[PDB]
Amino acid sequence: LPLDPLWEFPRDRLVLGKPLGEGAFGQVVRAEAFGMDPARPDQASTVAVKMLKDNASDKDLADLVSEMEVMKLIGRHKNIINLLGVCTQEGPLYVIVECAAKGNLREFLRARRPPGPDLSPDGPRSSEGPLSFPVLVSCAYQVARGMQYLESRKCIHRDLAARNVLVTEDNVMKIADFGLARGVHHIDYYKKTSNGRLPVKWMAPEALFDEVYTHQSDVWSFGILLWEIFTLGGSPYPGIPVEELFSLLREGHRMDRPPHCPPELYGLMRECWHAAPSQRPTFKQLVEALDKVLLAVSE
Ligand SMILES: *C(=O)c1nc2c(cc1CN1CCN(C)CC1=O)CCCN2C(=O)Nc1cc(NCCOC)c(C#N)cn1
Repeated sequence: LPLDPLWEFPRDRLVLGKPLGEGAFGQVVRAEAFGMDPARPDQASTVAVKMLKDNASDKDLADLVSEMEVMKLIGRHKNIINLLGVCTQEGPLYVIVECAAKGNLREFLRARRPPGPDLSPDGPRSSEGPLSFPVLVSCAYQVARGMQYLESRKCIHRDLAARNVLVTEDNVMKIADFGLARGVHHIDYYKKTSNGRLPVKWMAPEALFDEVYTHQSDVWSFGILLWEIFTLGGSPYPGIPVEELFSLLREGHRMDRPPHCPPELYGLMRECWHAAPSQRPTFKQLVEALDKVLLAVSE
């Protein structure tokens, strides 16, 4: 690999720490960076490091190198996992990105579901869950903002889900893994992830049936993400096996309106799930529509 002085960071200024998980595109590892700001050489900062496994092919290297160059080109936005630096010299390939200490949005929501009535009343709010409606709207808005930026940078996140949206310490939404070479030509539509996810339930019809991805494919996926948000991490198409998902999509079946969800947002969901991709809202339109809702419920 060639030296890029613009993004190059001394590997000795990185202290790797407890792994965050591993997948087809390598492993993600939490780490501390010293002097990520060149103005303050000794200041510590908390980052995340993308790397390869011990069992990696030269294809896996090319894939990670690919993701590196993608992040170099897309630039900074508050609502995406930004590239901070890289380590390409005299050691293993480290791609240093931002950290999101609160984990992915799905787990974030599932951990903060309101207490069931089986718990005894203790305190003036003992029935008041961590998550309120305006905050849930804000999460949706932040994801839409970032996706609109990614679209303007001509980037198609072909898997957009609550699982791939990370939450910072300050409860800021950040889109992750938007530059992966996801290998769309060989998707096992039936295989379930180790945590039980069936990624096919986020795929737009033209992507699932015709292998076609556009920015409107992500708008569809964003519509599913909206469903995830207002079910507080619920699994889409509940109880429906992949085989039944196939025929239901061909009939044009859509998810019902989830409980405790206003018609304004289920409306946006159904707009994102329109058959013709040209009749789904753009990400710019989603931002504006979600903004009006957010402004309405905030005094
Ligand atoms: C940041 O590295 C970080 N991220 C996560 C956790 C902890 C930390 C760092 N950290 C903060 C303070 N605590 C007390 C100590 C500490 O180590 C733990 C929760 C989960 N984090 C996380 O998911 N970070 C994360 C993950 C990423 N990958 C997403 C896919 O997971 C494989 C990415 C990226 N990209 C960025 N951050």
